[PDB]
Amino acid sequence: SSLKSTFDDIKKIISKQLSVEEDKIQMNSNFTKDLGADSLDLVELIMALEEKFNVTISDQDALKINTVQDAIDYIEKNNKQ
Amino acid sequence: SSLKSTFDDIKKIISKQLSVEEDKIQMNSNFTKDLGADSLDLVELIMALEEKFNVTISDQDALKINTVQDAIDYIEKNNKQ
Ligand SMILES: *OP(=O)(O)OCC(C)(C)[C@@H](O)C(=O)NCCC(=O)NCCS
Ligand SMILES: *OP(=O)(O)OCC(C)(C)[C@@H](O)C(=O)NCCC(=O)NCCS
Repeated sequence: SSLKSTFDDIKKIISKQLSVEEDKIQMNSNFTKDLGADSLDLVELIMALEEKFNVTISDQDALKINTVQDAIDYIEKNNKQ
Repeated sequence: SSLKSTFDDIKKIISKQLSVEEDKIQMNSNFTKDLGADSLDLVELIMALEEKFNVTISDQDALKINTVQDAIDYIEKNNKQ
């Protein structure tokens, strides 16, 4: 998919799973440091992304997802084998 | 402690637990993204820091330790109650 639609939905998801304001979400926003996600929020987020984009984010790959950009970069790469 | 001695030892530890070159470690180095630490390397690192500086890094606080600077900033803050 073109990034625009992809970023639109991720933003909508992140704002739904963490209950922060949609417009306070930016490419460089850190999930744990800037958005205040805890252990359980992360699990819920990674799974929300896994269902919307129908991907699988292995625990190895989740270690490298710190920012929204990381989320987008991964989704775009590991959706097409 | 003054940061210099603290940074000296952390560098020595990170280089020991991850087997990367000491000089390739910088303040902004990401543990999982730049240094290639896996799940088990992280556990071993957090515990190595916990024994050298005799602190306790709760799982809540470990979520916010992405870079070497984060490691240093935390150690310096949460060592003096
Ligand atoms: O909050 P907590 O320490 O109980 O749990 C944190 C972890 C990283 C174990 C969970 O959030 C978890 O396993 N989530 C699924 C995979 C990740 O989110 N991994 C991110 C590692 S920073
Ligand atoms: O590599 P893995 O998914 O099996 O485990 C990753 C976690 C984050 C569960 C461990 O590295 C772990 O719990 N380590 C102790 C606390 C942390 O390192 N937390 C960092 C969260 S990114």
